Amino acid sequence: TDKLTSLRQYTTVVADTGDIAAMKLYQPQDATTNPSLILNAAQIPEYRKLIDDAVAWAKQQSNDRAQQIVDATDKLAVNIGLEILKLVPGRISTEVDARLSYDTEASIAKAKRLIKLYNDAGISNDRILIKLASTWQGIRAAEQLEKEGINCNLTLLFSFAQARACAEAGVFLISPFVGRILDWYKANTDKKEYAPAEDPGVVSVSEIYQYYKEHGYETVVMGASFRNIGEILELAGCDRLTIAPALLKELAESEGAIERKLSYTGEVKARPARITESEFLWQHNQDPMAVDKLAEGIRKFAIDQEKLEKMIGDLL
Repeated sequence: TDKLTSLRQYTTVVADTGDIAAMKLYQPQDATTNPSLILNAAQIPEYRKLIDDAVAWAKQQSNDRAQQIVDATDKLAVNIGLEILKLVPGRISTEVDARLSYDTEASIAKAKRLIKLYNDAGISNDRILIKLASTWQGIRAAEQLEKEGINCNLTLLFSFAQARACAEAGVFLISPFVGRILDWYKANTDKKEYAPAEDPGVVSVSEIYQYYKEHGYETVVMGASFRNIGEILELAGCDRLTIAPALLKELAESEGAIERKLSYTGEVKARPARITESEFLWQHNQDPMAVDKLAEGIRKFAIDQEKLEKMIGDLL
């Protein structure tokens, strides 16, 4: 068979895009979006109706333009998620405003608002994952949300400290990045080419996976952000992997079966004491790449959020 089909034997395939066409072509179990993907999706002509529906709905909720822009922007993200849920049997990941990444309370409120919108459309919590940046504040928010029946997807995960903090908070799933880790090493280091097995991002995710399984953590490990299929294959065996359509297509067009790379066959070990904020901050900042990438990812997502609001604003 083809690589994609072979991959499904060991790993749950997830589509990383807000474009419904990809859902139809690859039949992923879940789908993930983020502020950038939503902004891109909004440019798709067929999605126009979704935007119009968002705006119309907003104006019916209040006569305050400020509120309308926010309502419209959230409704749009949810609307896109609604379309996707019609094509996937699993969950859709919708990200909270990244501008709230360092505010636990604002993040919890925003997460609940999105959940409210989904529920308003008849969708239950088991079909949604609220996505938040893995800052200490986002993790603290997630821990609270999970307790309230809201499952979260902790993204922009770069350092081991972030990985550990997430596992200890009992979050439903984490999206440790692979590609962006490689990017940082390509830009801030001598080595520009890496074999799959030595890819910093692959190593990162593999160590996270082993740590999670070794300690019996139930948190789903979903590798995200890919630069080539080599990284994907090297991670065959990971719980789930959310892949962009371009790479999904590459896997489907490549013949050949693949072997499982990630496994933990030992017995579960005792979990250590929980890491505190001070230790988390110390350890996270010991990692130059993680320091840069986490902050940068949040900035970019925030900008895309504003660009979306700009667009919506011109339609009110």
